[PDB]
Amino acid sequence: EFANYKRYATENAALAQPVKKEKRVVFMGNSITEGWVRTHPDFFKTNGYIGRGISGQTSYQFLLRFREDVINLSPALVVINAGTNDVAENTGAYNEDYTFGNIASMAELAKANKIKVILTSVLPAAEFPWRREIKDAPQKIQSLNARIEAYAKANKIPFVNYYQPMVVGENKALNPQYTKDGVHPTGEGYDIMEALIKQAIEKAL
Amino acid sequence: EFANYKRYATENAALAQPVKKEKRVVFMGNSITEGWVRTHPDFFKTNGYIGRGISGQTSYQFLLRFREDVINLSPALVVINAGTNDVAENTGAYNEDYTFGNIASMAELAKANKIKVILTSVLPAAEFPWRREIKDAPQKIQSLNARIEAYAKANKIPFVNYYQPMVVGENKALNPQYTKDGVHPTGEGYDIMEALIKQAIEKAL
Repeated sequence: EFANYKRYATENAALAQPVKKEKRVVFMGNSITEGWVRTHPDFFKTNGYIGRGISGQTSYQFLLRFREDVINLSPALVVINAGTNDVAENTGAYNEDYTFGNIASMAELAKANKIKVILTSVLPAAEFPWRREIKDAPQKIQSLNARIEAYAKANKIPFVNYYQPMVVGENKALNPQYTKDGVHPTGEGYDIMEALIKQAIEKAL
Repeated sequence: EFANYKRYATENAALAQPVKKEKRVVFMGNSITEGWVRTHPDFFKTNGYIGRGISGQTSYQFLLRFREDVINLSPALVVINAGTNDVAENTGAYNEDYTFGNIASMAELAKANKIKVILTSVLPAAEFPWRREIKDAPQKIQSLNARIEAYAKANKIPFVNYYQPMVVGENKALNPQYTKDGVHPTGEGYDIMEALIKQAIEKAL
């Protein structure tokens, strides 16, 4: 229930077993990844990328559905975007050790199953509209991102920094040019992300 | 909350960083493993084994606390006993693919972190006293055990079969000589388990 295996169960079963030449790519994420597919479906169709994002989910939920929504899809590569809802405390108090640990566990599971990994930055957010009591999201996001990047460097995992071209000001907000609500990217925001992730995927394969 | 990181958080933090010569061993399980430490504390003390069992937990909860209660303890080896509460439906409907997948994910995480793994049989149970509506626990336990054993054979992981010397009759019950409630082993039951697991641990190290 909690992991929401039901969301992609029918679609996973409907997916044919892949061949190595089709270079299957799976995107693991929350609303930023589920919304990516909804907003620019042609980016995923054109490039042969599979979206496995679920709105509101944390890295805890990602870890539990990781074997079903990634490993069992036999992809050549997985993109992992995780942490936004963890900092927003969607499933409990925020603990960087646990959230980072879940990202490292997913990276380790994918590599154990001979799947290439691309780690990514949690997008900047000055605050979360669904939980405005959290006042230190920029500090938490910045600390989690440096930990993800250091772990990626230590394990020769490509790290895609969506955060660096998307952040603005002292409050470390998501650039208003790329968002309307300060968390979710608009089409213009997704265009920045697309250029970076397409390039990193193509370099790895 | 759900994974119950709080149960062993203080004890994990209190554990000194190990040296390779101390051959740290961690036992991952449910009430059968938590009760093992309570009943025969000297077996764990004498052999330098660390118990990380939590009563009532399923493989879903094990997977979420696996990095904190196993990986971060830097053990030379982990023993995994998982499935009893999954068949008892303690956290949801029973799904062998998901439960087996969680055991395989834990085995893969441990091997990714250079930790040896010992996989084990779910103990026989004719029924669960806390959920007697489940009438097909013997079929489910037998199927999950053969899947665990086949996966262990395919990956050269030692498999410890507690089930085979402990099972009796057509209803595949836990031998009354080793239990009072039909699920939890008595001291005599634990003695069978101790001889098997001590031997397998010593052979692997």
